[PDB]
Amino acid sequence: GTSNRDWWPNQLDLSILHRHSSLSDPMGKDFNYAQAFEKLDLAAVKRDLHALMTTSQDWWPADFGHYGGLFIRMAWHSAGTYRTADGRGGAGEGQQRFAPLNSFPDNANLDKARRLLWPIKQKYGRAISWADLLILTGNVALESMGFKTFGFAGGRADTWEPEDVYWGSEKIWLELSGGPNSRYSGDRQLENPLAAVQMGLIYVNPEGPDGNPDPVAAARDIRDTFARMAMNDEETVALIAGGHTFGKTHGAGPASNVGAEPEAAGIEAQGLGWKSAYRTGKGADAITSGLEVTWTTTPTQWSHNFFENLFGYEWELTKSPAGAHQWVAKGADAVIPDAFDPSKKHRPTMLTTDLSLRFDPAYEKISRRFHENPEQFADAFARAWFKLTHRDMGPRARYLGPEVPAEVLLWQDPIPAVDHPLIDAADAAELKAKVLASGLTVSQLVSTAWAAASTFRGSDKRGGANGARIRLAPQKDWEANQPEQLAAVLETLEAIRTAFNGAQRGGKQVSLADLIVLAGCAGVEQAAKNAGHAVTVPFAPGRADASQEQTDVESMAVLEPVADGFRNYLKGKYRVPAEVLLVDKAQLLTLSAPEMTVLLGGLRVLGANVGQSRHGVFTAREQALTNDFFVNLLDMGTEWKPTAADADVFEGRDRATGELKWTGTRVDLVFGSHSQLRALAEVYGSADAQEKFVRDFVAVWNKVMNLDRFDLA
Amino acid sequence: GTSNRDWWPNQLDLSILHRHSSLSDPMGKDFNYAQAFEKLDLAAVKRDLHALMTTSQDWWPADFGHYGGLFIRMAWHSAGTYRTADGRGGAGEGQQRFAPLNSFPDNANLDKARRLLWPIKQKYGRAISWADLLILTGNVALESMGFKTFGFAGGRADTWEPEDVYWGSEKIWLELSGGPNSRYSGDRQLENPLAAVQMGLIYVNPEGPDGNPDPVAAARDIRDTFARMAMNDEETVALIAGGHTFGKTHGAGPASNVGAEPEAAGIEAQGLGWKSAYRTGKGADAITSGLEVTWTTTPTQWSHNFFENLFGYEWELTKSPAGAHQWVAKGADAVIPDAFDPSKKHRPTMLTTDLSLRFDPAYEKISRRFHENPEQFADAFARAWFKLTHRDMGPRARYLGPEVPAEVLLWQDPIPAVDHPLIDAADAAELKAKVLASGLTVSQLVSTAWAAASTFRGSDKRGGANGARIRLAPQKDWEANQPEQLAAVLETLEAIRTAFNGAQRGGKQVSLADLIVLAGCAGVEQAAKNAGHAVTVPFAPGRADASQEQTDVESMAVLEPVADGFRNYLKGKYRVPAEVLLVDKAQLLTLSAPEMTVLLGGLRVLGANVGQSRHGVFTAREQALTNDFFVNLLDMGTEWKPTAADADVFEGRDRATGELKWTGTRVDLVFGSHSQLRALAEVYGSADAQEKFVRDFVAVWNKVMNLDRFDLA
Ligand code: HEM
Ligand code: HEM
Ligand SMILES: [Cl-]
Ligand SMILES: [Cl-]
Ligand code: NA
Ligand code: NA
Repeated sequence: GTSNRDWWPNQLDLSILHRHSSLSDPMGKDFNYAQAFEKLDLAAVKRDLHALMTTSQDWWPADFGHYGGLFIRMAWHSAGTYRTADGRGGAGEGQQRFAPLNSFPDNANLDKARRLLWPIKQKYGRAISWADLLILTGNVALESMGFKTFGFAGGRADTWEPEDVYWGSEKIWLELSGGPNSRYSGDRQLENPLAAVQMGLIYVNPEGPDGNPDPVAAARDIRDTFARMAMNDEETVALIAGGHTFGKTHGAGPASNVGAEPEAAGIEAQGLGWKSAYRTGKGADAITSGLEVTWTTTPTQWSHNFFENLFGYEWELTKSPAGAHQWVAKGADAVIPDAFDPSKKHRPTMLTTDLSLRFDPAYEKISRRFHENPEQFADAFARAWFKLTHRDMGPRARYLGPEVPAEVLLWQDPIPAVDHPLIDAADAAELKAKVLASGLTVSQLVSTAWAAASTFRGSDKRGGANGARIRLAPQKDWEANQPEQLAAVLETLEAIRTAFNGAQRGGKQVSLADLIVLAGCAGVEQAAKNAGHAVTVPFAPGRADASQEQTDVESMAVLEPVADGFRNYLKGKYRVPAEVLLVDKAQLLTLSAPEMTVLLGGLRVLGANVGQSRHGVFTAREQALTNDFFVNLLDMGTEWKPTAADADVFEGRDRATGELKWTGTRVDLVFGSHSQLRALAEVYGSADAQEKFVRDFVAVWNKVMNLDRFDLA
Repeated sequence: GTSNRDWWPNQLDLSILHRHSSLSDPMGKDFNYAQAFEKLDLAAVKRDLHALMTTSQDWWPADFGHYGGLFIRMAWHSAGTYRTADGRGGAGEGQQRFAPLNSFPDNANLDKARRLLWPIKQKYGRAISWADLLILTGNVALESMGFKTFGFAGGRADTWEPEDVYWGSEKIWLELSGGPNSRYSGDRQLENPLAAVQMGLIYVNPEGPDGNPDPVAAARDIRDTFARMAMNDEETVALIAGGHTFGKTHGAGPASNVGAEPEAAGIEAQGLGWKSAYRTGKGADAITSGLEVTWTTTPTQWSHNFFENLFGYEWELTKSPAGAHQWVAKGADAVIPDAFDPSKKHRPTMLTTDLSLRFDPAYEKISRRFHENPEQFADAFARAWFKLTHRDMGPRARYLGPEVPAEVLLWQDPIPAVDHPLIDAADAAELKAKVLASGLTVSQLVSTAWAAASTFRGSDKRGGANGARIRLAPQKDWEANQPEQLAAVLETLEAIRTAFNGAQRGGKQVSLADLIVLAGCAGVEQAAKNAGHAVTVPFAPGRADASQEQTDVESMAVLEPVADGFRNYLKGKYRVPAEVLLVDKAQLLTLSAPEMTVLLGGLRVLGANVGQSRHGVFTAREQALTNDFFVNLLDMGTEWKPTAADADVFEGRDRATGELKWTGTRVDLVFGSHSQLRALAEVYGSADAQEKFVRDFVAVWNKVMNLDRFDLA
């Protein structure tokens, strides 16, 4: 069946904005997962998980009689797809159970892990999501094997279809670099937003870069991919060495024995994959990665044996039974237990990427300190495990249950608690009047609030206007934010704030985070008034102001908009066309297509463009809230052509006289070109639509202002 | 970006069930198009359309000063995609304005026609849909040119995204038959459900079959495609000769001058396509099809000149200026006006497919009758034009506005008016109890109601339980409907009906159509009670009983289910896997994936399978409404293998003992295989889900019972 994608493989895809509809969700429209989880008997679920660790099933027998290592790897892979560049991937949506991640080669035999958890899932039902279950099982695995975790939060609601993530352009699983769709260029530079080295891997290749078994060069890949997953050197060494304290790899025979991944398997496989023709196909004969390495002398117990082995032996290159590159300890005795036969022992072995922890000079120093101070190792691994498994959960207000750690961590982008009465409706009216009397213009107020609120992304629930981080480094210096203009607005608003707060009694005060938002609302109200409409814009107080010391400047950098079609902004020239970047931004903002459309058309006429660009400003009454963008965009009286100087800027001329009427970018004109977007533009550009336009605009403005308001959930 | 469809091009596609979400719709949740249309000033719209017909725009000048022919072609193409096999295509959703139809080669330059209508669309806004406007425009064209139409109904609500239709498997536009993805086999047999001869055409190739200019052979393609669009010989001749009374074709120069179709064009083209480098690119220089034929001596006026020319000349094969095969009148004078130069005239010309109407012996008889009796022609054309443009609109109850024809036509599948009081809630209770006391079983009651209601398809809004056509030919003899079993049920129900109606006063009576549905309701309630659960299944009376004489048996044939996964039924062996046919059925029933899942699981355990097959009956308490299908399907204690006899039937055996527990088809086991459907099955298979399962099952049962109830809209 030939599809629209087949005919026009480069037209824009809007289906990403309409995922996760109430249509595909089996739960009712009023289901609230937080409320269900809060009633779960978490202690009961943990008991069951503890029992499961040593209840071996014959269809995938437990190594050493204990599933703990398999489960830790399942949890680490669940979390391990996370990229800081867009916040996509991670454990927070349980996406390991859907395509493509359920069939990524690095996720081989994790299908067995998840199927082992079905009886507990079934027993507790909607009160524990798959997403939370995958992480909780990893924690219980650690605890059962003697490692005290730092804590656990529930609240990851399940999702019901695949997320649309760009995992790369390669058309071959595991393709090495330099191909027609290479994710590398230059001096081993990984393309943004990717955080893994090959299609179908979590982070790096365990044999070494493109399969070359050089621990030093592997270390560079480890550092880069881990930093693109929000982890620094200390955290990276702690996580790899901590994880490889447990369990083993699987490579008992040639890989050619392993059959189709789950999404390719026959219907009789009932959702499992990688069926192996090698001997019994499981247990002692398992093939997962193709490597055959067991790290410690007690693989089912927390120990300090990883760094004792790493440093206590010299290492020789060898091959696994499947032909993969790995390392064996020179002159060692057979001290490592076999997973199934008590009469067999094995020499210590390591992966290339484990040896990175010793032969990279920066890692070596941390590794040595961990070897000499095992309590430092344990603490670091516990903290890092918590961060790994919660990094995509968003503000601490979303954390549920009795095991949430009290300690506030910097990577959580913490917001102080509010400890004073909030402003009421009369106070809001008084503050809006002050803002409008100060001389701040509609353009300035809308631009500033937009800048503050639109850093939110629903992928990891970072960003938004709570915190007033727009006043701090680095947001106050971002080019998209117009630093000089922004400074002048913030000085004015800070003076309003100070004057209001200083006149109060009874502890009442307004945050700058709330005032920025409130001021934007006043601009929208004033713009409606300019167009002859009496409109009230909803506002919810309660934001607090974070400090600079609570704002990690390096972690904030990934939130910088380098493309923001809602302000007609593009920081540089990119290979991806700007309308694709607009839809990507709309997805991160949680906007539907109708919402994106109404929002952009209104922001254009309110003066929200960076630099006051006239691109897309299709009105003679700027700063008035009208549907003029749509009416003028769709006027067949205007003909459009790309300019000679710049093919991504277009001129709109009167068709009869040739006179220049407007200019526009690709983001502006896509609304008059794409057949679905133009159908939406036509509704808002119709003669019966002015009031609809206004009311839909206020709704989506308010939505954006509230995106991070999990304190009101 | 590599997608799941790239990796697993044969996995099942569920996204067709989640189109049309509230996410993609710009109108509010409460928007009701019928209420908007009912207050449209339809007379004022028509006056504006009438003025438009002779108001030429210089960016697409009007032929002969009149856009009427262009607009008739536009309307005919909007309607002309309809296929009776699945009811897909047609004018009823305005899909001409979306991909791919907006860019079908046969739709070339209808982008200009739609653009001409934007000022009118814009003026009347949400009170006239694009879908309705396209048809209305063709009617006003006809009327302005002196043709009396049969009438017009509004009510086609706009849609906001492309429908997923299988248009064929060819990967090249207009590919000739016989290629690697040929839609023909055997002796020129077109594959179901297609109704056109080449990818990107409406019906046939105007040059002749695969370009061979033989009118006799062309006639065969015309008859077959038009029959597959629900038109017979009389209607086919009336429509082709009627349409070609007006306007002209466009082929002024070589086709290589014409550029990209709209979906491929640059963003500056603002939704238009086919831009032509030939001279002025428009008007006198237009190229659309590549043919250059003008049929009559008055192309802007209704006449009987088409048949006067067809029969009053002999015809010679020639070529257009673009090199296409066409025909010219031997020895003729230049009597046809030129479209732009009043000093030029032309000889009469014809397409190959026009000459079919004289050289096919069956068409020739009708064409001669039309020639000698042009009043017969006019009436046939007007009726056929109404049918063409309304054939996918559904029951007459959906027809809106002041020009609906009063005449009831057989093709409407008409439902008699109800002229008596309806049963009330207490009557419904009395009838349910009588049904249950008669000895009819849950299985019989469920199966019969299912059979009656599930003929509905949302593609053309035909079928459903209204009418009680299950008791008539041909439904009563369809194999899926289990004719002998069905006859026994209907006799019992008819006795109940007769007794209840004979005891009433005041004219109150119950239809058999209502009673069939009510009796199914009683079966579902009794199945719930069998499982220990008291529920009331909603029921809405007001169906009426149609007669045999009001039922076209040949038109009803396309509604026969040859595949119905909800009854585990496949009439024969098909190339398309059965799970794909289940999702197709679910789409036609308007079901989401969750709805499909719950419904199937419940039908399995109620005894709804055809023939009482045990396939998928994963319960030891058949006729009790439980979630046993899901609990048993998902139990990892059971291992599944295809049988030796039949690779599409699977045995579920105890994993430890080998004992046979169940048998299943592909339709049953896809719910334990596909990663999205398994996620759904897991919710209903959970230990907390019994209440949920029952409530969702009752809800989707009731939805199916009401699919054709546009009297309650
Ligand atoms: C450079 C990063 C890493 C690389 C290249 C890597 C590589 C791998 C490979 C190849 C296996 C074998 C899979 C198989 O054949 O069964 C594996 C196993 C495992 N990894 Fe890692 N790993 C990395 C980081 C992590 C991290 C951060 C953790 C957890 C904190 C982790 C925990 C585990 C555990 C517990 C196992 C054993 C699984 C079993 O017992 O079944 N590893 N690792
Ligand atoms: C065998 C069936 C048919 C064939 C192969 C066919 C073919 C065509 C072609 C090739 C053109 C010229 C396109 C262009 O170059 O502009 C066209 C024009 C047109 N056809 Fe048909 N047609 C068929 C049936 C119909 C039917 C059923 C109607 C309406 C009742 C219709 C009404 C029109 C009109 C009015 C035009 C003139 C358009 C203009 O003036 O711009 N045709 N036909
Ligand atoms: Cl994701
Ligand atoms: Cl359709
Ligand atoms: Na994420
Ligand atoms: Na249809």
